[PDB]
Amino acid sequence: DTFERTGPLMEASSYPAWAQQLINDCSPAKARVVEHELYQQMRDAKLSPQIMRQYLIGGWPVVEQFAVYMAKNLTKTRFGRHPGEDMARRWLMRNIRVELNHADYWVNWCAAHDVTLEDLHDQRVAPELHALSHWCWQTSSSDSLAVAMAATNYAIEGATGEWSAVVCSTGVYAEAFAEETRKKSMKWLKMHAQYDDAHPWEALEIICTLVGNKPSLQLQAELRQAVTKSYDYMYLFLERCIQL
Amino acid sequence: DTFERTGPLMEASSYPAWAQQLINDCSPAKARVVEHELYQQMRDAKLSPQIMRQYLIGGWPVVEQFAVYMAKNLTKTRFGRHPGEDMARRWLMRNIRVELNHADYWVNWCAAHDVTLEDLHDQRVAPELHALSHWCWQTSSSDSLAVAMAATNYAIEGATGEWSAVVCSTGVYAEAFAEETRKKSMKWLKMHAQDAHPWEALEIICTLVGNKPSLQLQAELRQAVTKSYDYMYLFLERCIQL
Amino acid sequence: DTFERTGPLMEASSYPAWAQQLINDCSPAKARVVEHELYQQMRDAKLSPQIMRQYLIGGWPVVEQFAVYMAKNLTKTRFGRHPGEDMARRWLMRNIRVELNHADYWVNWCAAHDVTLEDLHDQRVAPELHALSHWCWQTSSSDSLAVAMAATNYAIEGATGEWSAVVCSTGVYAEAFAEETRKKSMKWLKMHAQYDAHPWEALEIICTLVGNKPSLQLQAELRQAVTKSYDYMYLFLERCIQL
Amino acid sequence: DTFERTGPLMEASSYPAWAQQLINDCSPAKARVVEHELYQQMRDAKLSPQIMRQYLIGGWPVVEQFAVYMAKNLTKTRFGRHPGEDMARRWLMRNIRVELNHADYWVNWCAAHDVTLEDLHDQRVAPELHALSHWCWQTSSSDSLAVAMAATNYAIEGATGEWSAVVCSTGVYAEAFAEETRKKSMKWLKMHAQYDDAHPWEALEIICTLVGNKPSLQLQAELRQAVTKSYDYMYLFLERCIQL
Repeated sequence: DTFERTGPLMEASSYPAWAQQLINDCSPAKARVVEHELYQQMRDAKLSPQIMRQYLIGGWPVVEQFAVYMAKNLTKTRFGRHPGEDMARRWLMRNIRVELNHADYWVNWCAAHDVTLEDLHDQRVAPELHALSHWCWQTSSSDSLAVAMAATNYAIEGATGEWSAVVCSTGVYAEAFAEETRKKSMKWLKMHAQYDDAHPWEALEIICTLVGNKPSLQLQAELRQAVTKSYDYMYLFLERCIQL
Repeated sequence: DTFERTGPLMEASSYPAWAQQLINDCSPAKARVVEHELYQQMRDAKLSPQIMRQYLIGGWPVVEQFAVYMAKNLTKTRFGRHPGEDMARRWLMRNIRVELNHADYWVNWCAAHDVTLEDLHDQRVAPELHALSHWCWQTSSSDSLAVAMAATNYAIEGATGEWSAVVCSTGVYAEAFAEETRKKSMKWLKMHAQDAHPWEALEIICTLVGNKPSLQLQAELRQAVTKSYDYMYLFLERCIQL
Repeated sequence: DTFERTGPLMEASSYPAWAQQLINDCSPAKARVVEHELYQQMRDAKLSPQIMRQYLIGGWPVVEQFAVYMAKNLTKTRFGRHPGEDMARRWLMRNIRVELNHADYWVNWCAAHDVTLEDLHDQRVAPELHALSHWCWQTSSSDSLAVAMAATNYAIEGATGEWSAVVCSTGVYAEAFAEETRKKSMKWLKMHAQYDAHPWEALEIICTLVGNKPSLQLQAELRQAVTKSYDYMYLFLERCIQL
Repeated sequence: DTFERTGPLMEASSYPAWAQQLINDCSPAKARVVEHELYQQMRDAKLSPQIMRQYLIGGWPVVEQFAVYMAKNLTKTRFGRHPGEDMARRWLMRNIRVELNHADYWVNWCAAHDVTLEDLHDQRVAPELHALSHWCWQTSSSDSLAVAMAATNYAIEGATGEWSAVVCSTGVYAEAFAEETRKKSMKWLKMHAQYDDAHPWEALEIICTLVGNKPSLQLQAELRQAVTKSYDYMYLFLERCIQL
């Protein structure tokens, strides 16, 4: 049967029971990322420039290609075919524009840590760190619109908002930068920490409208595995950086 | 060598000599479309509802997928690789958002002529009319960024702006609609007549190819632009045959 | 419900009723192509070198990219997902190899009519003639495996076999070529006229994928895809003969 | 300038200096995979069924989609455009047919270790093991013909031939299976180990013909990074199975 949200957008209770189950099943994998030691050290301006460097260089591929993932998912949509598809169409068209200067913001954050655009092109980091980007590519290329959006717009942007909030929570990290260049350097983190917390809930609403209230157990497992894969690749990336 | 625009954006004289030559070479093919009898009849509210119906239904595939072409072209870009690529990246990201309600505007124009969304899905028109959309798909899928933009954002949107202006030029066509629904029905045409969009695309194409592109690339660019105009002309000829 | 062919491969009666209905519904569009004046003139070695030239140059894009259309279709398959998908997997992997020298054969046929490989690259022909290739591209890129194969492997290869047979039916066209270079020049036509199971295998794969009771909406897509391929062929022929 | 092979196909000395340099630079990464402890244990029929299970399930995605990677590469070719492109066109068309029963052979090997086709679909393994398949997808999708063949036909197949030979080298592993079903179970390994050791050399020749004798340092680095990434993801997969 068809899903239509009745309750408030940012309450798990407003979504179908299978979706609530998915949120609970994937919560430990999300926690591993959000509560990670790396972000706690970064927050407190105690994170080694060696780790910071690997983080900033390795993190670039997903940052650079985010709108390309979204553009690939948009090519899956058709007008007036399904209500979920029409929501996805509109939302992806709106949010591709939002990502406009995000790559430039990352380059600016990098510059504050003496990471050049040339460093971002060269990608002289452990291949392990590129796994998330390859996964984002494949899902947005070949998986269903719902599975693909669960993996990228829901899982990545959801976790990103939570850990960037952790990193900005004390103000210690920001105080470590010069007053004059602070705004420019902290821009990428401020956008993701001070951006509508509704964002992943909008994504989840679209996913549920696409799959409906009674999806197959096979589709449920595919959705659970896609979300978990994104969180797990994010955790493995963090673990690899902290190993240095 | 590298291209950098000096002169005003909407003057042919501001672009490399090969581009000016391309504009002159493709101008008769553009004229066949813009000066077409169909738009002159539509302008004067003298176009048969039979032709109008085929036009509205057949025209839907390019309208519906226009943002999908731009999305496909965006996937060809990478950050900080080339100045032309960085312009294309930004421009495509901005203009995908611009096409948000364009499909809804087309559905609204259709509704004024009793063409339903179901009619648009069914596509019970001559397959000839779908050729432009198939060309758009292929070029934006497999051709270089410059070539694909030359055929879509430059050729299609360029010609579209010119013929929609012709259609709106007298006010006769708008007066034919009911006062109550007039604004809603005329919206798609009004959005396209009211244009720097084709010129911005030329600038990107020129920054991508440079001042001295290969003769093979020049021919590919000329053929792509001509193919878009020619498919538009053949679409118009097919509609007027009914 | 699931489809399993019991009857002979090359009889319409061996397929589901909806498929038989599709064959009858698309037969007039196929006939326009196969029974076309161009092939009748070519068969009798009476076709103007001017038309022959446009034909050979314009026909190149679909010939050159036919295995690419298959390769794109193969990317839509997964192992052990569906019986129809497993048949498509195997069949496309086998038939991509079959198309190996087909482009070289076309270049050789072209040479006999003073059409160079440079001519094929330049594509100095009416843009109308490229419509089939653009359609093949889109359907093999974005349509479902069944719809895409119906438009390429079924409709194109099916019609191609029938009109190449018409062209070779008298022996007049072959006799027009020099004895010494005849075999090399006639190779592309020989490979499509003398080789007729390919479209049936494609029809079998399509019916196995969609089953015995496909939706009316899916049936209509299948019908439209097959008709579009035949109609673009017909328009290509009409454009050629106008010259 | 244009490359044309003069010397024997299976000698590094027959290829341009940059290609010889690439072979030497990627040899340690290839060695980590081929000389891996997992294959040595498997060869001697001493590998834990727990590890063997993860191996067989996790290895399935690249095996299942190998022909799809090649098919994607074939779509990048055009006839009579470049000599290297014409060689690639022919070679991919021939070798897609070769992969016909390879997935069925893997399913048969899996059956001998009580791994069902359902297990292969479910993929209830560590997400780390899927990284090679995601990389294979992305490269075959968005990288150049040369870079994607270097990563798949050259790197993956080249290493596969070498480690499958290691696994079959003693006969101990084969003797561990029942006489009656041995041929059916060992088929995937036997096909890869017995295959003309010249297949990656065929691929290396095409890559060299595509890029020429004087490719840019940027293209050389791209080729080196692609080959290394494939070997590294292979190594990480092996390390993950052996951890269990």
